[PDB]
Amino acid sequence: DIAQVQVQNKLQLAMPLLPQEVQQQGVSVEKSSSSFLMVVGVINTDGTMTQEDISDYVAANMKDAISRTSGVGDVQLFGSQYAMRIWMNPNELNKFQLTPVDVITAIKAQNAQVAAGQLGGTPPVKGQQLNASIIAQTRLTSTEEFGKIL
Amino acid sequence: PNFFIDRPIFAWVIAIIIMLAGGLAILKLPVAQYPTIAPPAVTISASYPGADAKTVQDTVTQVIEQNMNGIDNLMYMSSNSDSTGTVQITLTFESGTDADIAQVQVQNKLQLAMPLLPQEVQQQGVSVEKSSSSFLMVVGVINTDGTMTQEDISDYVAANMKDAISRTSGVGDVQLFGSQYAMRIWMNPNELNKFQLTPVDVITAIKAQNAQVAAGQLGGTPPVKGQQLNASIIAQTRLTSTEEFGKILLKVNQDGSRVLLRDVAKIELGGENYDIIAEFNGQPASGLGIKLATGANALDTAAAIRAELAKMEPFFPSGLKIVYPYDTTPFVKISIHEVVKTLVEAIILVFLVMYLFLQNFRATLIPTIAVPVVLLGTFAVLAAFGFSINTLTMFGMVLAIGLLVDDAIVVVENVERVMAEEGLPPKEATRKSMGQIQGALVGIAMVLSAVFVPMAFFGGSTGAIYRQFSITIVSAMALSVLVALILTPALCATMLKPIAKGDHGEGKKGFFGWFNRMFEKSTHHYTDSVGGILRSTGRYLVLYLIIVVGMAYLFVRLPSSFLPDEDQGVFMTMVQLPAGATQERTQKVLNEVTHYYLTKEKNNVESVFAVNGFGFAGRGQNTGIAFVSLKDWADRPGEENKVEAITMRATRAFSQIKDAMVFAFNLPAIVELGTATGFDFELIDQAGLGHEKLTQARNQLLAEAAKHPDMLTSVRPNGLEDTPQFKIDIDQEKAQALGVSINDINTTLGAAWGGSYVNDFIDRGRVKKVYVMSEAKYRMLPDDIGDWYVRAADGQMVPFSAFSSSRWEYGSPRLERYNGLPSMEILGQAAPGKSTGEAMELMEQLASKLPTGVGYDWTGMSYQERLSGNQAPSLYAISLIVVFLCLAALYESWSIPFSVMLVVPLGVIGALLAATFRGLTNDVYFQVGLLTTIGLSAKNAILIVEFAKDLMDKEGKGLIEATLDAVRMRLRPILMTSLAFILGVMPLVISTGAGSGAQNAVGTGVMGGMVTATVLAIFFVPVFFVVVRRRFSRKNEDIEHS
Amino acid sequence: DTAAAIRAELAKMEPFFPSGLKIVYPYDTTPFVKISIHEVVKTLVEAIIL
Amino acid sequence: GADAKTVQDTVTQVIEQNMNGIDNLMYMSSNSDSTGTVQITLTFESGTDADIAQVQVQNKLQLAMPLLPQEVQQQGVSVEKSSSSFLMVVGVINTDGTMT
Amino acid sequence: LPTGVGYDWTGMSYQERLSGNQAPSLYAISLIVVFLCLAALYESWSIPFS
Ligand SMILES: CCCCCCCCCCCCO[C@@H]1O[C@H](CO)[C@@H](O[C@H]2O[C@H](CO)[C@@H](O)[C@H](O)[C@H]2O)[C@H](O)[C@H]1O
Repeated sequence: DIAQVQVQNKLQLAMPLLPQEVQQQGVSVEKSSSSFLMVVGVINTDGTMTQEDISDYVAANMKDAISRTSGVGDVQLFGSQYAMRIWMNPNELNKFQLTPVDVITAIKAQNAQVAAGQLGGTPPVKGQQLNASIIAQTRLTSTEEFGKIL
Repeated sequence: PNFFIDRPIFAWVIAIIIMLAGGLAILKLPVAQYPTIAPPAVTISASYPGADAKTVQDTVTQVIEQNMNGIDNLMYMSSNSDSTGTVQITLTFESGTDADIAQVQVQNKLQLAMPLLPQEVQQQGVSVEKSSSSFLMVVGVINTDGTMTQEDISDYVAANMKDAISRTSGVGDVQLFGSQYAMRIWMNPNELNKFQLTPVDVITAIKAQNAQVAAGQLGGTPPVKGQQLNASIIAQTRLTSTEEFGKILLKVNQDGSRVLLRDVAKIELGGENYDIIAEFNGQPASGLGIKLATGANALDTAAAIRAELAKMEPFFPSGLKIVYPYDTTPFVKISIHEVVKTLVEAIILVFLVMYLFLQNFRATLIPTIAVPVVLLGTFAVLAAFGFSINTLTMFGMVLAIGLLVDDAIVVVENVERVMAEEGLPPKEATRKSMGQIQGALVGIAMVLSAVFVPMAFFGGSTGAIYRQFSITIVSAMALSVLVALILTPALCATMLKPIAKGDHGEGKKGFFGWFNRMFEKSTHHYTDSVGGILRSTGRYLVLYLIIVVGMAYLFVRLPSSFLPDEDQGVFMTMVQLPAGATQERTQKVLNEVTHYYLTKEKNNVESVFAVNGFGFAGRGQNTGIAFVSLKDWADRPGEENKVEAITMRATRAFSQIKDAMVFAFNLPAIVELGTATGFDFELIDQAGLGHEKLTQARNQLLAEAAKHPDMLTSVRPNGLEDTPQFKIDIDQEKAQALGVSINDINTTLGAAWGGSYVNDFIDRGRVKKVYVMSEAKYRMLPDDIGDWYVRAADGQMVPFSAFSSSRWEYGSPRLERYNGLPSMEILGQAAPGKSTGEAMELMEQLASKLPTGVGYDWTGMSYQERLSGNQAPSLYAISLIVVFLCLAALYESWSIPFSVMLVVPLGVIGALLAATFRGLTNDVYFQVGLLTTIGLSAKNAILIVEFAKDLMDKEGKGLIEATLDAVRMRLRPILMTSLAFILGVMPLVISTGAGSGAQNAVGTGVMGGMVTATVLAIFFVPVFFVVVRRRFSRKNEDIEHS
Repeated sequence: DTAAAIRAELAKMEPFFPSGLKIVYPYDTTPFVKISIHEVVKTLVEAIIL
Repeated sequence: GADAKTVQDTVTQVIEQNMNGIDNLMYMSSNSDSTGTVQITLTFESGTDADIAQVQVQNKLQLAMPLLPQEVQQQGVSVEKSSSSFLMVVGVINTDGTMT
Repeated sequence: LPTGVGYDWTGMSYQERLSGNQAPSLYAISLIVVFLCLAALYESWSIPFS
């Protein structure tokens, strides 16, 4: 544990001089083994769901607890969690005279959470009688809302 | 053992050595109210100004809960996502985990999670802390002459006191209650619109004109050959005045007219945040929370703190007084004082019993020396094992007196008895007697710890609580026995006066003890009578079974606690208003409370500390809480002037005649613990569900626990209910159309209604924050949304009503999580005369009946309790098996032990009787009470049966004769012990004043137990030894032999 | 210990799996150590009988 | 580039404020630079656990964090186990075509 | 020096100050250890004083 601490307190002086891509994709520092103590499997017998559906159930319902189980160093995913996958057409893009870059900025823009504030906020004016939250732009939820992105 | 009887000085040296190590451990030992008891919890706290419950949950919370993997000995994880924009994630760890290593591991996993966070959060600071909730003291700061506002005060605390007190020795942690100064910039939407400017431009203005810039150096390295000058370049300097912030330029107009900040908005030194307002007896007040350093002496920390405060008093601003609303300290002062009172008095009573029974002063000086010595030693044994002088270990010792006391008496009496019996010189009488009780003392040491040790190995917070007692008491006992085989035998053999053969002092003297005949006759009455019973034992076996069935019934029909509640000079009452209320509406209630306590409790209440914005159920304008301090107990006489009755009448007062919920209450002595007959159930969203489904589950379960009043009571949700929240749907198209950048809409919306952290300025030498936010009057009512305009791309202003639609909805003000997943916390307690466990199992039954995607779980108080209770029967199996094996050793029978183990119920029936008539509760102190009582009665029967076995085997005397004799020769000391004891415990059983809950809890059970135990043992032990022995061997027989 | 505890967590989650989602155990270093040492205890008691 | 009197009451004293409840601290001394560096030294009771001490210090300091500057925040503040005496100084020179 | 200007020693002379401060306590304890020891082996209370 102290070794882990000593390594990571140099990792932390290295961090700001790293790419933002690496930095937000996440850096991990761990005391692990070298080989697998064990490999847990999940299958679907009745073929009802595809591989990715599954990889998603595993990553979205289990892997966070199994990685919090005391004494477990690293977990490795055979599969992957879900993502919003946006698969660009180079032609259909060139058609409308647009770049990937525009997609990037767009999605950053129409999809976010916003610090909004409060009616009857603190510090209010005398006798105010209502206190309630302002809910502004909210993160997206369906695939469609992503299709409808302007 | 003999060795010392021929060497009094060597023993004197061992005594001096134990006394000095104890003296040393006494001088430099930690004192705290309680030991570390609760599992270690580390909390990550973060704030996101203006955000809503779902914002902070889905932008910060879940990102942290996912990046918290692989941290060692994780027990459980819970979080709060406050719609007041704060998130708190508490990781409670396995008991005995390194507090410091756990915390470090957490803070460096969060530190890698940091970049995946929002920049507002990343710059507001994420914090990591060790979670006790036991501040040694809570010091208040106020102003009398109304001279300064609460924020003014808060700042004074931060800027003039907090640091010296954190230098005050013995003070480990200081925590601030209030809000530091900030640069508050309050925009006028109208004067903003006039000049065709947005908050956005304000933000950029302030970021740009206020900063420090990398400047450089003259004659820099590498200079040019022959260079002549070296000095620093000082550049653009951060602003300092409110004025200089006024002068910052926002736009130059067409006519050369200037737009200064001064123009569009008010600028003032003001609070960093205005949620929480604190009032100390109606006056403006702010304050500090002091935590006791790890290992520090509590009472000295407090003394130093008050000394530091007085050391600052000549330098205070006008009317700035320090007040002390919360101090655990005088209670520990009085508790410690009272336990010492007990120990010295117990010595006095043992001296007085020993005189009014042996009326020979130099005898009565022996146990007078012994105990003082043994205690001093146990303090050194503790210090050796890293413990402290605290409530648990001190009442551990008050209990131990009896095992120490008896042990000395047993010895000296046996010397006295031999000299007056056979006529030996002092010393040779000693070897007869020590030679007699030696194995008995070694046996008692092994059986007494055979019952006192296994209870130490209890796991959890319960287990730790026991470990304090078990260790204190066992060591006290082992040292008493070593002292009884080295020192007291040495002190007998040397200073004890020789008694003429066949003395017994019957009369001989006129003035001091015509008693001895009186006694003598009677101890014959008694032995005559015991023989009498030894004829017809059967009927006596019957009586015994009656005692046992009655005993078990007493045990079942007695209620368990964890600890007893205490008037602590202090209690508090809590305030909860209807959702959405105003800071000022809550405030009204709290002003009313403050006055109630300052009126209809004029005589009891010293101070009322009302806090608006923080209560128990949550943070918000909506909730307030009032910490109430009481006049010292010296001035509060009756039973009505005590917390029970006080909180009774406060709640009785605030229930009928109120529009909101106001309960008044007292805190448990262990300030973070199991509501005894209570529990903490977690309702868990497990499938890809939504908050609605979970809440429906929760109500559904509330209905089904509403269905079991015979099992369940007052089962309640521990969250905040969904409130009406205001939704602003932005149409992206309309706004892109008119030419307004979506950011501009969002962030001016932001800086308007939420506020924004902009920059930092250096105030009076201390770097502080700069907040840009609305003025009040333009952001209160929904319609005010309208005063706000967005400058479009081209150069035009746009109403929010051009691109925003609005409505009301429901949402949650508090979003809870358990172990990474959405949860809902449910509290509860058991039916009246039912068990906690039954209610918990019925809870699992009700919850198993809940809809799919909804599972269930246990946390906290019912974690520690549900896992650490399958242990008691196992540890008591160890205790009986081990004790029987010990006594089996001491004698030489597999069966003779049963005679002495059969004594246990004789003491128990005494306590269970002693309690039920006192209406007390089978708690820890009563349990430690039972073991202590069992400890003496086993001591006594082990001695009787010892002498019995000894007369039978090494003098060939007959069964009925040897038992009779044994019971005869130890009638006297049994009675001596029990007399002294019953007299020493008597005060604890009839006490009020400080802590008397604990005192009565120890005292009662034991006193009653002692009474029945001796006044039953001196008849039942003989029957045991006899009836047991009459299922043995052959011939011998009833014996007359060589 | 780590493994027995992990089996506990999965067991905790099992009722809430999607329809047809079974767990399978393709690889575990654990049962070999358990049965391997168990043979050695078998032997000590056997040898006492011998 | 900041000046000494700045770094002392913006970074230094802001850091010294959190070194309360640090176990076995003998004395604390510090320096505040116009070359923009600041260094605060905690010397402990003899036999206090070095690694454990580092743990506690960096865990009071990381709470002092919300009160420091972002240039400070981006070039890094480090917490380290410090001697004060060089065990040895290895020298390097070049004999022939003397590189610089 | 004027009011408000105090002093301290650190490092070499802190530690030196501690050697100082400790010598007397060291002599009381070490001397008392021998007195209590000789009083032990040579059972007399008197052999120590001599
Ligand atoms: C300090 C603690 C002591 C306080 C004690 C409080 C008083 C209560 C204790 C008394 C109990 C024993 O009481 C005792 O019972 C037996 C009867 O079985 C009597 O014995 C008598 O009755 C039976 C007949 O059935 C005969 O076999 C026997 O010859 C005869 O002596 C004793 O004479 C009597 O004294």
